[PDB]
Formats: sequence, structure tokens, C-alpha cells
Amino acid sequence: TIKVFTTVDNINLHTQVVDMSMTYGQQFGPTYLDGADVTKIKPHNSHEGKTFYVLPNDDTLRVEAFEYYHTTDPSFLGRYMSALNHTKKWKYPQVNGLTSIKWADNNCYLATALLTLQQIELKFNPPALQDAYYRARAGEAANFCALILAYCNKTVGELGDVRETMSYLFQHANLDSCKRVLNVVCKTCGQQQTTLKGVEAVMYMGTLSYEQFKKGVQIPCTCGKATKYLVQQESPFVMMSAPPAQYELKHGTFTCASEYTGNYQCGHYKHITSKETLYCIDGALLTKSSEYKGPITDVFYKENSYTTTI
Ligand SMILES: Cc1ccc(N2CCN(C)[C@H](C)C2)cc1C(=O)N[C@H](C)c1cc(-c2cnn(C)c2)nc2ccccc12
Ligand SMILES: [Cl-]
Ligand SMILES: [Cl-]
Ligand SMILES: [Cl-]
Ligand SMILES: [Cl-]
Ligand SMILES: [Cl-]
Ligand SMILES: [Cl-]
Ligand SMILES: [Zn+2]
Ligand SMILES: [Zn+2]
Ligand SMILES: [Zn+2]
Ligand SMILES: [Zn+2]
Ligand SMILES: [Zn+2]
Ligand SMILES: [Zn+2]
Ligand SMILES: [Zn+2]
Repeated sequence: TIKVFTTVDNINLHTQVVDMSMTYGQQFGPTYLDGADVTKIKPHNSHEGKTFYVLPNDDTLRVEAFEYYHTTDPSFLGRYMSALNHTKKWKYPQVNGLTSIKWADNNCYLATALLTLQQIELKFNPPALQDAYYRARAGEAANFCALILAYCNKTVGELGDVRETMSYLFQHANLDSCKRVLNVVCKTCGQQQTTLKGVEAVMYMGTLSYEQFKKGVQIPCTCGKATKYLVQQESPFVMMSAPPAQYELKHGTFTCASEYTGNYQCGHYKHITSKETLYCIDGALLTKSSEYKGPITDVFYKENSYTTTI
């Protein structure tokens, strides 16, 4: 009989003694070591003293699981460990002071989101996401990528959209202070002002240029008449998205952008970031240029407080 530690958060640990003749599942339920399902595995003597992730079976473990992950979904732990088994084996090179991911298992959209998160100000609500966020910015991003897949209900290898992934992530972040007051002017219906908050205040689908959003875009009116322009914006950033089109990216006018080339869904993502010059991060590959023209679908801008003059 070996002694062992079980946990759900790797924070609050539990002393447990396990019989060497019964499998972990027969004593704890679904049990994992570093993402590897050991439910049907008998204890090895090398497993003495190690910490095992277990599915919550009592109320103390259920509460701890929520406090760290902010979910009661019983499938979360298993989807997390299943992804972790792959992401632990990816390569996370430092590219231009940023942690990227070497290409594997169609992870190009994950790497793009990982690079973007290192360049915008964001606080995650679940401690599990926040703690892994910090570890990722220091170069150890395996646990962070697995959580993104789990929180986004995505599996390793599945085809992912960066804008959808960012949106999912924003919903698990503290964006309560974010505000976007908008205005629509129709010839017949009149004028109308809408105030969006949270995730809807920081994302727009339609145009890539923040300037174009400030000037105003064409939207159909409720009576079929209109123009919609940004009045006030109170957020640490904004994300502008449009379907992949050729776009000129000028140094200093944006933070970072998503380049998408190829067919819908089965394509490939590249990350454009604006430093002292334009940089292109394609997994572990890095290229720099003074100007950039190419197929962009997301652009990220910096912000704090903006009030229009119209
Ligand atoms: C790589 C990938 C994986 C998954 C998905 N999702 C989309 C729908 N989602 C509910 C599923 C989970 C699958 C999309 C894609 C994907 O390729 N995304 C690119 C950026 C894309 C978007 C749009 C477009 C037009 N409107 N909106 C709202 C988005 N159009 C494109 C046209 C041509 C080429 C690329 C386009
Ligand atoms: Cl919550
Ligand atoms: Cl890829
Ligand atoms: Cl969710
Ligand atoms: Cl949610
Ligand atoms: Cl949350
Ligand atoms: Cl330049
Ligand atoms: Zn405990
Ligand atoms: Zn929460
Ligand atoms: Zn794999
Ligand atoms: Zn969730
Ligand atoms: Zn109208
Ligand atoms: Zn310049
Ligand atoms: Zn790819």
C-alpha cells in the first residue's frame, strides 16, 4: 500500500493511502497523472507521493473545483486532461520576446490567441485560467493551452477560429468596466443611442479599421432606412474583425492582427505584431518587414477612454 496525494486544483492537496492490488478507479474514481488517464492502472511504487488529479466525489472537492475553475461541468476535468496530454508535448519557443507554439495538431489558432493575450490587458475570473496565464507569459504554456481547449469545448486537432476563441475567453474575463456607447442615425426612423457593455463593448464584426468604426459604418435600419458610429469607448482594448480580405497593416497604427490564408475552416493562421517594425510570427518562424499587405481577419487596438467629436 502506497501513500498518495489527490487534488482537483493542485493547490489543496489530500493525503490518501491506496491499496496496491486495486486500480485507482476502484478507489478514487477517474484519476489522472499529468493528464494521463490512470483510472484503469494499478499503483506503481514510482507513484508513491505524487499528486493525482481526481474527479470530485465529495462536497469539499466539488466546492474547490468551482473556486478554481468556475465550472460544475463533470466533463471539464476529463476534457482538460485529454488536451493536456497533447499540449505537454508541444514546443513553446520564445519568438521576439513572446511565447509562441511550434506547429502541431492544427494549433495555429491557439498560438495566435496565445500571442494576442500577451499583448492586451486582461484579467481572467477563474483562478485556474489566471494562474496558467501567468505561467504562460513566463514560457510554460502547456497548462494554459489545455484550459483554453477545455473552456472553449474544443479538442486537440479540431479546427478553431481565433475570433470565436477570443470571444469565449473574454466571457471568462473581468470586462465589467468596459463600455461602448453607439449611435445610429436613419433618415426616417431618426437617431438612436445604444450602450453595450462587457464582451460586446470590445468586439465588432464588420470592419477591420478602428478609424472606420469611429467615422461610422452602414447598417440597415429597423425600418429599412442607416449609419452607425462609435460615440464613447471605455476599454483597455478593442478587437475589430471582418472576413478575410487583403489589408495593409502600417507600423504603429495597431497592436496585433490575425492573418488567415487558405480555405474556410481548414486554413492556417499567422500573427502580425507591431513593435519597432512589423513582425510576422508563424509558429516558430519569424519574419520582419517595414510594411505589410495580406489577408487579415482580426486587428487589435489599444484604448483607455475615447469620446467622439461629432
Ligand atoms: C479556421 C476556422 C475554424 C472554425 C470556424 N468556425 C466558424 C463557425 N463556428 C460556429 C464553427 C466552430 C466553425 C471558422 C474558421 C475560419 O475559417 N474562420 C475564418 C476567420 C473565416 C471567418 C468567416 C466569417 C464570416 N462571418 N463570420 C462571422 C465569420 N468567413 C470566412 C470566409 C472564408 C475563409 C475564412 C473565414
Ligand atoms: Cl462563473
Ligand atoms: Cl497549424
Ligand atoms: Cl463556456
Ligand atoms: Cl461561461
Ligand atoms: Cl468565469
Ligand atoms: Cl517601420
Ligand atoms: Zn481539500
Ligand atoms: Zn467565473
Ligand atoms: Zn497530439
Ligand atoms: Zn465556461
Ligand atoms: Zn429608420
Ligand atoms: Zn514607423
Ligand atoms: Zn494551422
